[PDB]
Amino acid sequence: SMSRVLQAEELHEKALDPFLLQAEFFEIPMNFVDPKEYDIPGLVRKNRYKTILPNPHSRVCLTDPLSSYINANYIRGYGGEEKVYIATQGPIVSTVADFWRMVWQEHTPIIVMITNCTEYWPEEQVAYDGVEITVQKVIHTEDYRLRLISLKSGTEERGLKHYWFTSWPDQKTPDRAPPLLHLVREVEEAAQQEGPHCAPIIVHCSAGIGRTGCFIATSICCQQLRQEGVVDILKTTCQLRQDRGGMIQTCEQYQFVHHVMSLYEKQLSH
Ligand SMILES: *CC(=O)c1ccc(OCC(=O)O)cc1
Ligand SMILES: *CC(=O)c1ccc(OCC(=O)O)cc1
Repeated sequence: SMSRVLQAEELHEKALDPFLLQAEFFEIPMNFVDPKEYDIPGLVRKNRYKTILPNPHSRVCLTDPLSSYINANYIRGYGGEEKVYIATQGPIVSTVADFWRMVWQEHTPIIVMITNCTEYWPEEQVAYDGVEITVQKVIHTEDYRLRLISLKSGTEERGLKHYWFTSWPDQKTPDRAPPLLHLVREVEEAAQQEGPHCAPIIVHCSAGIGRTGCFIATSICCQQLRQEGVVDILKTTCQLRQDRGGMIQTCEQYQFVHHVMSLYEKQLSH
């Protein structure tokens, strides 16, 4: 268990010191899973990447070893709260139906898709394994497109909000931080609007670890900064790695979370 509690001054300077950031980052274990933990035949058709697999203790199981598998993990939130997010790979043609089965099974109210990563949402309507997916409205904003979706399976109807973030930067410099911070804030407000014990929020792009981990880590540290007046990005990254191997994949991503939190701290202090 690693930790470096940052007050405001050290946060601003830490985000701008790439040598210390890479020294710190590359001491965090990736906690990847041994591929021989999943010896099911035909399971490789359900993974985008051979070596990015779900840690077994936190794996989401659907309800046949193959039929119940999805490359997805429950992720703890701020203060260790269980099941605040699900981190998952972007669906492939072979798993689009499993993905929607997961959304239904978990009562997921919000999906966050992080692009600058797949194609699984319908033009108007589509159905998968008993659940009907209807896009009622599309809201275009500067930083994301929000789709208000209805899920129908039998007599039950549910709402769902799908956030498609389009401003993921190639160069992770501080000028590119505001859109991500805005997405984080809009999603956490939507989640509060669901009321007590919000069901898990699904986050993905391609492998479900890099951009995904940046988004979740920022979300966690925003609550930390508001409640405690500090941020601990190292401890947060360590908690995320225990839940799913590889969360926050690159040092550039690690620095980007520091840039976002440095921005948010300035905003809060005015
Ligand atoms: C700090 C960190 O990234 C970390 C600490 C401990 C750990 O092992 C937990 C396990 O599931 O065995 C993984 C990652
Ligand atoms: C965290 C890390 O390893 C890193 C961050 C930024 C950086 O500069 C980019 C460049 O190409 O100069 C190098 C390494």
